[PDB]
Amino acid sequence: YDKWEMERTDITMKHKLGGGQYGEVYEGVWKKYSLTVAVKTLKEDTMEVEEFLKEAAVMKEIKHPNLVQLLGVCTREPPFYIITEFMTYGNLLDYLRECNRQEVSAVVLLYMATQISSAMEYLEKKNFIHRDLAARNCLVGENHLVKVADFGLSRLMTGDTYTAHAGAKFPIKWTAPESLAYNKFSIKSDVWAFGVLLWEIATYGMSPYPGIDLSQVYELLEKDYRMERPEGCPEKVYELMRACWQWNPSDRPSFAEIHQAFETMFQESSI
Ligand SMILES: CSc1cccc(Nc2ncc3cc(-c4c(Cl)cccc4Cl)c(=O)n(C)c3n2)c1
Repeated sequence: YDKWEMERTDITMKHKLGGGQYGEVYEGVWKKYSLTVAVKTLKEDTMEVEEFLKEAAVMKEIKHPNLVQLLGVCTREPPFYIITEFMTYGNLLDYLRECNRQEVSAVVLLYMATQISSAMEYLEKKNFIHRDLAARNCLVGENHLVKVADFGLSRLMTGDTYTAHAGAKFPIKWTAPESLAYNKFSIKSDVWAFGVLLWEIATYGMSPYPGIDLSQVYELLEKDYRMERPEGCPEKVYELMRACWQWNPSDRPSFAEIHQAFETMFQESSI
């Protein structure tokens, strides 16, 4: 018995989301509650069923106000379904790039970084690591509400470090040194990515290391190169941005600390 298992009939598929950049995800309707939802689907021919099922499973364990919420699943017979709440404003990257900056202001940017750090602190305590933390994987809802995508989560079964399947490709500009070097990800690797995410938020969606060819990024980081403080970015925040980019992962702060710092900046800023 699985309280989550539901009827594939209850849902009404509509169209694809994010132009496919997230896979087989569509906007749907849950007839019963006339609720608009998000539906991840698995195709006919795939060796994904194993992974697809684990994602769903993981999602039944996580519950945080800033992590996308699972509503139900259809995993008995194909096509498989993972049903989640619907985020009306898409991903945080597009949101920042199109938003009105008089509305989505400094306090708002601060507020969004707090929410994301809040979710990461939850994941950190829960012993999970996120394999793709970036603005493009943060969803936005009304009132600058931000939730981190639950897809791409791995649970640390033993160590505090997760090794990815040898020969896996990850976003260079968001990947911590140790990950690019040895395919090893810890929560500290997420801290690094979070620091990059901060940079995206502070630049209203600019591409990280703009103009710098990928083949050079790792070396530049070795030689101690880091992105400069974005125009308008308060020093306190850049200082935290820089701490997230310590070369040694153990020198990087914990999400508990980062969250704490933001909760404070956010609060004293709203005064
Ligand atoms: C600009 S319009 C636009 C464009 C893209 C996206 C959205 N909204 C949205 N809302 C909710 C989701 C939920 C998921 C999801 C699912 Cl279906 C299963 C497991 C984990 C996650 Cl995070 C998802 O992948 N995506 C892309 C979602 N997207 C709106």
